Amino acid sequence: YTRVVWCAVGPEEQKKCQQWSQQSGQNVTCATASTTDDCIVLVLKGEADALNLDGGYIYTAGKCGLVPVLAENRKSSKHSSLDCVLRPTEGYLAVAVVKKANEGLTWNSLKDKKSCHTAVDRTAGWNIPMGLIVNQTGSCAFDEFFSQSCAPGADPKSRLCALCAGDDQGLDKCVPNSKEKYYGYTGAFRCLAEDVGDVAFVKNDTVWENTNGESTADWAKNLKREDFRLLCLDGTRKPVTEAQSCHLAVAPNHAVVSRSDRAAHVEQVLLHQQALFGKNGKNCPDKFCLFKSETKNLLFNDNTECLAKLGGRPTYEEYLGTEYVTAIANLKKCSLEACAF
Ligand SMILES: *[C@@H]1O[C@H](CO)[C@@H](O[C@@H]2O[C@H](CO)[C@@H](O[C@@H]3O[C@H](CO)[C@@H](O[C@@H]4O[C@H](CO)[C@@H](O)[C@H](O)[C@@H]4O)[C@H](O)[C@@H]3O)[C@H](O)[C@H]2NC(C)=O)[C@H](O)[C@H]1NC(C)=O
Ligand SMILES: *[C@@H]1O[C@H](CO)[C@@H](O[C@H]2O[C@H](CO)[C@@H](O[C@@H]3O[C@H](CO)[C@@H](O)[C@H](O)[C@@H]3O)[C@H](O)[C@H]2NC(C)=O)[C@H](O)[C@H]1NC(C)=O
Ligand SMILES: *[C@@H]1O[C@H](CO)[C@@H](O[C@@H]2O[C@H](CO)[C@@H](O)[C@H](O)[C@H]2NC(C)=O)[C@H](O)[C@H]1NC(C)=O
Ligand SMILES: O[C@@H]1[C@H](O)[C@H](O)CO[C@H]1O
Ligand SMILES: O[C@@H]1[C@H](O)[C@H](O)CO[C@H]1O
Ligand SMILES: [Fe+3]
Ligand SMILES: [Zn+2]
Ligand SMILES: [Zn+2]
Repeated sequence: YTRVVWCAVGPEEQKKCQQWSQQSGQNVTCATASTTDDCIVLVLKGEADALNLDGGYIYTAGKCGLVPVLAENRKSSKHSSLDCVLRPTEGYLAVAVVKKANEGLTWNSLKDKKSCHTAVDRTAGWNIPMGLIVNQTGSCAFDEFFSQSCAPGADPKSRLCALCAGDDQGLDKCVPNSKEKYYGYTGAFRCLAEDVGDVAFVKNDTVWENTNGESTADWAKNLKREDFRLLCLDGTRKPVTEAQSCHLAVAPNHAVVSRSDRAAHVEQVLLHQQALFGKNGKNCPDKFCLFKSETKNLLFNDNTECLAKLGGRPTYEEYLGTEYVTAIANLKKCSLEACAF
């Protein structure tokens, strides 16, 4: 069984994946697609074995029968004696960030503002905030809530893509992959940091990893945590140090999914690959680091300490949790059960 074919979303993840391939002795090989959904399709077809996914894509993947294999585990202090690989996942905090200088902007004053989403169908950048909004406004017209937005994956012509910038040559505007300047956690935050949008829907970690010198990237260099605030659901504004108490929801960690019949082997190969390229990987610093990508979260989030065993051999609905799964169906009622491909 020993060859695992990873699916890369976009050319940058492709470049990284090939490096990982070369270094793995072709134990890991690559397949590329322009979107996560397409990568879900190559795995369904058996042309790729796996990829790591945000919760919202796990939902889509799971309805098609794909199963969670290993979950991303970030740097947590609590539960410190257990190996990261066997450490329960704690989840991440989906937050709404704004510029402090943008005084008076609260959760209750978001209507008609400019927003930045990681990508349509993602947990923190879309399902959480939009499900909240739809719920709160009683309307399915979330395409009309923000005056303008950058929501990779939405219709390029629509105002949900208006603030997206595309790539270096302005091409691929709004594609849900790293080619789009404002794609993902980093891109949605850069979208806010450059005042292209008024609010960014990312996770707690995003704000920290890109402020106070934590990045070096041109646009982030000069960012200071105090210039940002989190919008709490109670209409309040708190510093980005108050995430445990000012968030939209806690999200299930991004996780690797593969076809049910390939899971066991994808799991085995993966644990052996992070032992080599993970946070303490034998060859990480020197040769290759699976969880680093110049701050671009390619294939995995950069703050991933390791990929952990799941426990309860959970279904995708159990891994996402009932609370989260209800939100996504209730939100998708605006677009009853079956694989979207
Ligand atoms: C948007 O608005 C909709 C409509 O209100 C939201 O949908 C509702 O979401 C909640 C999910 O938290 C859900 O309530 C649960 O109902 C379950 C049973 O019907 C309860 O299950 C029990 O939980 C116990 C432990 O907590 C456990 O002991 C027991 O075995 C069982 O698991 C559960 O506790 C909650 O009460 C509503 O059912 C759901 N409404 C429906 C059916 O549409 C949606 O989440 C809202 N928000 C977002 C973010 O989009
Ligand atoms: C919001 O996201 C932040 C980035 O992921 C994260 O920030 C920091 O918090 C954790 C601890 O809570 C630190 O983790 C480690 O803790 C050890 C043991 O005490 C420290 O010695 C060490 O510094 C280590 O990093 C992170 O360092 C730190 N992140 C950075 C780079 O600033 C928050 O935990 C997170 N959660 C919130 C605030 O809700
Ligand atoms: C690719 O996978 C192969 C097969 O799993 C690896 O080779 C094994 O490495 C183990 C040590 O963990 C040795 O006992 C043997 O040499 C191999 N057989 C086993 C037990 O699988 C190898 O580590 C990987 N190659 C590269 C370049 O990473
Ligand atoms: O099921 C769990 C819970 O939903 C938690 O909030 C995060 O991680 C998921 O795997
Ligand atoms: O890509 C599609 C669309 O975004 C849809 O709205 C939900 O199912 C996904 O697979
Ligand atoms: Fe996510
Ligand atoms: Zn909470
Ligand atoms: Zn179960």
